[PDB]
Amino acid sequence: KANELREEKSGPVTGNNISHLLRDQFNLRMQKATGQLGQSHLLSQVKRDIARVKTVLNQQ
RNA sequence: GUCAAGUGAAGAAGCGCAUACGGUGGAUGCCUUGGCAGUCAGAGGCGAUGAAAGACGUGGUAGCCUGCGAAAAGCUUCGGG
Repeated sequence: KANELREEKSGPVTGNNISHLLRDQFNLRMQKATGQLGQSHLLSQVKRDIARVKTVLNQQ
């Protein structure tokens, strides 16, 4: 959520957090191109989660 | 059981008229998400903080409309339920 992320972590700590779920976005674009992705709810979920951490950085 | 003479109903290839059913065709009837003109109020401007108008892109699958713009049918906050 957003109330979790405003707990301070930092500029760097949340800046490390973005490079984590870009991996999880990458792996879900590889499995979809191949035959093995049933959880289609996961694919439209990390798009709405990268957007949160970019919001809490361009503002504070 | 005979000839001669007189007379002339049927028969329709196909058509005409009337009715009875159909086919084609989309009128009439009834109906409206759309318009049309007024009355009374607003508000009369938008743009170098990048406009009016668009191209391309965005959805778990596929074209087009409606929304948005690599943070892309959304993100954070207050308020109403």
